[PDB]
Amino acid sequence: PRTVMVNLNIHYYDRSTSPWNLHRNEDPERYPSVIWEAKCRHLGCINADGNVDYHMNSVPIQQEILVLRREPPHSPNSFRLEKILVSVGCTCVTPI
Amino acid sequence: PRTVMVNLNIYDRSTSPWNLHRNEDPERYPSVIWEAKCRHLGCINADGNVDYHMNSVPIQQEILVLRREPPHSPNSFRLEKILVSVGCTCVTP
Ligand SMILES: C[C@H]1NC(=O)[C@H](Cc2ccc(NC(=O)[C@@H](NC(=O)Cc3ccccc3)C3CCCCC3)cc2)NC(=O)CC2(CCCC2)CC(=O)N[C@H](C(=O)O)CCCCNC1=O
Repeated sequence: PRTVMVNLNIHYYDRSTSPWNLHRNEDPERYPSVIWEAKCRHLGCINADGNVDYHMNSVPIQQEILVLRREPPHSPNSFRLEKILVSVGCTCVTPI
Repeated sequence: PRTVMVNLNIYDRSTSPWNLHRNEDPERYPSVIWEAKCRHLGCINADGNVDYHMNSVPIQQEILVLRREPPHSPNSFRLEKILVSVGCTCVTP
């Protein structure tokens, strides 16, 4: 394995045609504990007229992203990096 | 001040489409970060052309990153916080 020391002390989108809100997920077995991800606010995208148009799709932009899982489980001071997927926002796409 | 141990062993149809810019810092983990850059200023018509009645804007986000301490160090870092462009959405002015 590849062990390193890390020190833990450290160093508007409403206009969108595919707007979104944030939802909460807590896991006290990883850092950061509490993660907010984007859930699209509608299924279609917004018109110049201001109506939802279901011939277009709001879809979540899914990013790959690293976190620390306690290893062993329930450890204050030792971890691995795990790779997870997280919604950072939504964009409007042309369907199939 | 508090030190821990870490094992390092782990679309294109958008009206506001984006690209990939590469960002590489030898003093960083990870050293390779792929940022987003919007391809256009405006967004894509039903006609498949670009009109400037809407705007393409990046989605900025704060992330944590490993900065070598001391510098040039193979096995010792501290957390550092940066902005990164992580996608592009179409927005109304
Ligand atoms: C929007 C919402 N915030 C969230 O939910 C998101 C969730 C998030 C989770 C994980 C990450 N991953 C990383 O950064 C990791 N990097 C990478 O993968 C590197 C990378 C980059 C690009 C491409 C590939 C890979 C690092 C890797 C090393 C281990 C640590 C994590 C990012 C975001 N961000 C927060 O919580 C804020 C942060 C995390 C970013 C800096 C500060 C934690 C904090 O100090 N949060 C503050 C706190 O604790 O008080 C503020 C909390 C309230 C605000 N929260 C909110 O409103």
